[PDB]
Amino acid sequence: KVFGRCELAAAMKRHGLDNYRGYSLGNWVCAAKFESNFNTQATNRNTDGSTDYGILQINSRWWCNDGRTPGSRNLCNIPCSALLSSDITASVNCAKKIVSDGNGMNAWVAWRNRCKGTDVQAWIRGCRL
Ligand SMILES: [Cl-]
Ligand code: NA
Repeated sequence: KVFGRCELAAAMKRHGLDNYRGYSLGNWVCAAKFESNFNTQATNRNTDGSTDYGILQINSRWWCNDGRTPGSRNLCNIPCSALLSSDITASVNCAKKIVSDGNGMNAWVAWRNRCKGTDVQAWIRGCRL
C-alpha cells in the first residue's frame, strides 16, 4: 500500500508515535517519506546480504528474520515479511523497539540526513489531526 502524507500521519498518531521517546510526529512522517516514499512494500537489498523492509526500511541483520541474512539476529521477534503488510502495526512496534535502543532516530539513515535539523512540523501541515 502507498499512503498519503496525512493518512500516514494519522495512522502513526493512532499508534502513539507522537513524542515517542522524545520524537514529535513530523519526525516519523519525514523518516517514512525519505526511507520508502510511503510504500509498505518497499525493499532494498544490500551488499552485506541484509534487506531493508517496509515503510520504515527496517534491516534484517538485527531486527527481523528472513532466513537469508548472514549473521542474523531477530530482536523484534518477527518474520521480515510481517513488515510488508498494508497494516503498519508490526513496523511501528518494531520501530519503537529500535528507537529505544539508545541512538534514537539516528538508526534511520534517511532521517539523520534528510529530516534531522529541519522544521519537521511541515510534514503534518493541513492534516487536521
Ligand atoms: Cl535471517
Ligand atoms: Na535477522
